[PDB]
Amino acid sequence: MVILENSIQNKFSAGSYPLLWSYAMGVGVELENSMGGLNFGRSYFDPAYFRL
Amino acid sequence: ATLLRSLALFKRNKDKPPITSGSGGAIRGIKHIIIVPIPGDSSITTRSRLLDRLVRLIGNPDVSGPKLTGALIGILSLFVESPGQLIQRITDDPDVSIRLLEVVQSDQSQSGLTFAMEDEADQYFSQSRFGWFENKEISDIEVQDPEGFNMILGTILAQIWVLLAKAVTAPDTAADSELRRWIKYTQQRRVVGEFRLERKWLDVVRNRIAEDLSLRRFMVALILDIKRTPGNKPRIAEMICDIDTYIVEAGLASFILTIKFGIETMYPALGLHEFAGELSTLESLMNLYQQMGETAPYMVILENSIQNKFSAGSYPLLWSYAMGVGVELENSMGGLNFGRSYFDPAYFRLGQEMVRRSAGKVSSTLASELGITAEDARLVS
Amino acid sequence: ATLLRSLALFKRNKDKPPITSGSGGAIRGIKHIIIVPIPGDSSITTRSRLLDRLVRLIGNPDVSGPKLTGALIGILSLFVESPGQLIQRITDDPDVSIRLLEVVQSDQSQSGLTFAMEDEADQYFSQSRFGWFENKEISDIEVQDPEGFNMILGTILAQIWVLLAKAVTAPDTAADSELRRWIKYTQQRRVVGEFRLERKWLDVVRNRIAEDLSLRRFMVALILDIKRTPGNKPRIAEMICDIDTYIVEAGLASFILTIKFGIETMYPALGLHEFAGELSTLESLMNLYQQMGETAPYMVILENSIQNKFSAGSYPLLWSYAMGVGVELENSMGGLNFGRSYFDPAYFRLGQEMVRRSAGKVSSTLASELGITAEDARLVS
RNA sequence: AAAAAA
RNA sequence: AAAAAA
RNA sequence: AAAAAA
RNA sequence: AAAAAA
RNA sequence: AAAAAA
Repeated sequence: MVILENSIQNKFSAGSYPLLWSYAMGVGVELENSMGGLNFGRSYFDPAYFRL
Repeated sequence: ATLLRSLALFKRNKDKPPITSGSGGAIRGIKHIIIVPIPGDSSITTRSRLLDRLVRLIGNPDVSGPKLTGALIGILSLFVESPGQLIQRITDDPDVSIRLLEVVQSDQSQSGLTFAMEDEADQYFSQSRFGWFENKEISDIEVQDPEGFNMILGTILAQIWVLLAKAVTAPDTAADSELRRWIKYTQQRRVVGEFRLERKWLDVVRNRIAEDLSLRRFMVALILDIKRTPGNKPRIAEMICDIDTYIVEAGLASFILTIKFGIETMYPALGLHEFAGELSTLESLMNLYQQMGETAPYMVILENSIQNKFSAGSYPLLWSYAMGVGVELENSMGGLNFGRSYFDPAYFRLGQEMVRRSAGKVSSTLASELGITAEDARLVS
Repeated sequence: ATLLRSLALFKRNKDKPPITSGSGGAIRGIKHIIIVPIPGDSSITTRSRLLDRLVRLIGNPDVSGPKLTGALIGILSLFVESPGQLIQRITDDPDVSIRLLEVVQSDQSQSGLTFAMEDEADQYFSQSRFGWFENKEISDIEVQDPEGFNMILGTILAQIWVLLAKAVTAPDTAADSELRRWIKYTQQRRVVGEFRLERKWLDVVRNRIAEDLSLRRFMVALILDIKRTPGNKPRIAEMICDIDTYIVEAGLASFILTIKFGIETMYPALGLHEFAGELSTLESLMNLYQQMGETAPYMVILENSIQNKFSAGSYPLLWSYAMGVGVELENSMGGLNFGRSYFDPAYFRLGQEMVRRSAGKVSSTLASELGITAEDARLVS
């Protein structure tokens, strides 16, 4: 849906769940040596949750 | 016991919209004609030159009211083949009769377009006050290849459809935000980056969309027609149905938000009796929001009669509570203006403190779902 | 009876840190960009030449503030593969946005490095005032074998991480002490002995680490990331986690020391009522010291807000007592400066005399542990 | 804020 | 209302 | 929009 | 009526 | 009969 640029890849965007996204950003940095290379920088990032 | 069943039926018909049987043609608006220039032929050269003349048509101060309305409807439908059939499909408006004149290119005319009539045409289509693209190295956008037209058309329409998101709610505030969506479509390579219109051009459109109702009815009701297209859409429609997510509930953010933070978080300060009735008001508006159908999220773009019913004044305490919850839980909602005559700040700080007291305080209505022990709940605190 | 239980809960929430629920993006610092040059490629030749240019970059007077900050962060992360992923992992700072530019080697450049841009690069990287290695027979450290780089990198980093131990507490006094740690790593054959930097080079770094906070937050928070590495560390990380023992509680020596000599020695001059409340203040700060977590020993490197709470002014009598005990029991603590406006020398000499009176005076709270007789206690006296 | 710590 | 608190 | 995946 | 949302 | 309600 994001290769095709579908209209409802805005709906799976992390802005509708920005706290639970940041939490799962916080979990996945330690549990992957790969996800350390993931860029995740958005205007809704909420780093308080990320360190929780 | 039988009081509460009588109470529940009493509250749901109070919110229930009156069933619209109809007055049989009794109440009909006086119709004013709106001059909509639609390209005469399918060929790209005509579409391109009409898009060139309509873009600079809008910028000048001289253009009147419905001349600016028809020029906007003239370019909001250039992306389809046969734009004339698109307009008559959409206009269910009582206040507006669209008369739409075909426009063919010409050799002898000063503008280069005639009406299918050479001097009446340039009288329709025609230096600091003229609005144009913000880099003045570009004078004419007339192109020949159709994908060069289809990219220069979406570059214009993605700067007009983003205005509808914040035209009735925050015109003054809006210019900060539609540059973020412009970065979104430039980095997605949806739009061409050098063709950004002036803010002076967009302030003519934005103060037009805010002013008249007949343009907002057209712009909403074609989005609802873009959404219904079954297959993969054409690439302008798949962009207009991308901007619409910024227009869906554009102005119900005292109701969508309250539900998101008041109802859904389920802090223990909903078993207050002070809220026990304003949940039942708010459970009817949730049932009413699909009773209104698919035109429900646009009820404040369209200025519908029952966006007074989703106003926060009918539940002013449970609104203020969900204002108190949502200030801490969003770094975005700190920028939300919420100032009303029914604000009740006593409740707002009761809703602020429920976020702060239950910081590391894993619930009881979701711990049985997982199996959280007292060993595990202390680790979160 | 019920007064003392109310008193114990009153004192522990007075020391208890306020639970940080958060202001939802309300208080955000204005971010200044810091130019961090990170090597473009994994190959040793680039790492070596960038280390060569960043070492002499620091010495010159011309370098500004954050240019010196990014050059230090540029070499404090050269020991990892992919230094770019290390920086973004660590910087949780609100005041600083790290933009980090990759640096690749070149044939045509004057410095020998370009940015992945050949004149902007040497404008970034470029005689008595220049700081360098103290033996001027060495001009260029560029090496090719990677263990010759890994030894010349640890020789530089073991002279920068030792500065953090005594940068905020004793900058003037410090130069006497980091030569002792330099002897420690030279005799352990951790560092290369001939590559000792000037004191003039180190005074640029030490007066930088003392000045800005954003460099001390990076240096602490990567040490806390070095410490978490599960297996055997890389040999620079196992050296950075060797220097950190000199940084753990680097400035809480009015609290760590008081506990060591006041509380732990358990002389009979703790049953004074003059101390009976300042034990209860100090038993909360011991419980608070793991409530702060693993960032507790660095609370005065980081200039945390609650290193005022571990200050000796809240227990000024029991501090002075443990100053009196620790002067005789250490030939090292005679060099400790302890001069404050709350010193109370009456107590200090009461704590000096408890060491002197009970010289050969084996206790009663540890004699029952062993079974010391009056025959045996006279032999110690 | 201050010492010492292979 | 009063002091001291890197 | 971002990572990794015989 | 107000915020944010690849 | 009384208020408030984009």
